[PDB]
Amino acid sequence: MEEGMNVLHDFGIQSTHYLQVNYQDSQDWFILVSVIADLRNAFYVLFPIWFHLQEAVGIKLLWVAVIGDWLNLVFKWILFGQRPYWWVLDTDYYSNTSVPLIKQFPVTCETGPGSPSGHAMGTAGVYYVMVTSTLSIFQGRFRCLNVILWLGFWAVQLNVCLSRIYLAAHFPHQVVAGVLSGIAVAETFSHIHSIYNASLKKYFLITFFLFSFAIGFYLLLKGLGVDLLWTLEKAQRWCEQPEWVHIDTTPFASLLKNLGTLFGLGLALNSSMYRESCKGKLSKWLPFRLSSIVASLVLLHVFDSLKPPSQVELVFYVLSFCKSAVVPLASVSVIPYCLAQVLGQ
Repeated sequence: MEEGMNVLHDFGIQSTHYLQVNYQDSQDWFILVSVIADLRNAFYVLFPIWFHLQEAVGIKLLWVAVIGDWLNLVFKWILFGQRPYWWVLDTDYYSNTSVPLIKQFPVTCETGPGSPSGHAMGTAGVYYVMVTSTLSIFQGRFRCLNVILWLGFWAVQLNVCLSRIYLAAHFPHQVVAGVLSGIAVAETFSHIHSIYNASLKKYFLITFFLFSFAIGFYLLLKGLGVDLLWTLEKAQRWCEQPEWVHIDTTPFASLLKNLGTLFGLGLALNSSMYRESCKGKLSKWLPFRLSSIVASLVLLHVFDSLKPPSQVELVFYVLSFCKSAVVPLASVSVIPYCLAQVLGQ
């Protein structure tokens, strides 16, 4: 079945070449789109705003994002996808025909497999959840409101797809599958209502099960002989400048971040500092929510500038877990309690 893969890869290369030639003055816009589409923004900006606006959209958003990350990371090891910047120079399709010209940017050279496309998936899921929740409100000129929101959602998705294709980092089918998978995950979590009134026991057990399954699957794959670092050899000789390749010594960097965010949300929701400020409080009015949002955003942006050391794997893992768990605590329990006490005078 190599012929189908070769045809898809050739179509991806042709699309990348066409975009890189006919659209020369769109580098900055595509770089901005690719850098905004990081999920750090989803966990640092979109969650504090929505949690203090509806108290239920934030939970669904965080759950969808974490599960999308988990699924992306798990399927990355087994899907065995390739990226356009090293396929064009390491193939045999163009053996009797001219090789198409592909240009690499400092954002192009990447070290991981590119099959699940963990940029369009998270954006698709998060923005689908946000749009569906927004249209859930204002239910009772609604037809005019539906189409504008859906056009905006699809415009964002198309821009993300074009940005990933332009930088020669993905093929169209990978990004399309990522978008569809994100939509499917969001719709699946649309039908679960037992994730709201859950104690700390459920959160701890779910986090433990996810961590154990990921570690066991990785060890099982490594034991059987399945290659897992097959891409480090390719993103070392086909990159035009060696300075553009940043080797990774922490393969479990993002799984622990996701588990930390989940456990931090679980701890923050089940606390005395929460049901005394955000719930059952006399001084609950819209300026209080706005002040909490502003303070949370500013303090989280300030706090983001702390980088744990990477010299020791255990220390790095523990500090990453702690720093990822701090955000929900500060955004839910600590800051609103302080504003309730200070502003309650």
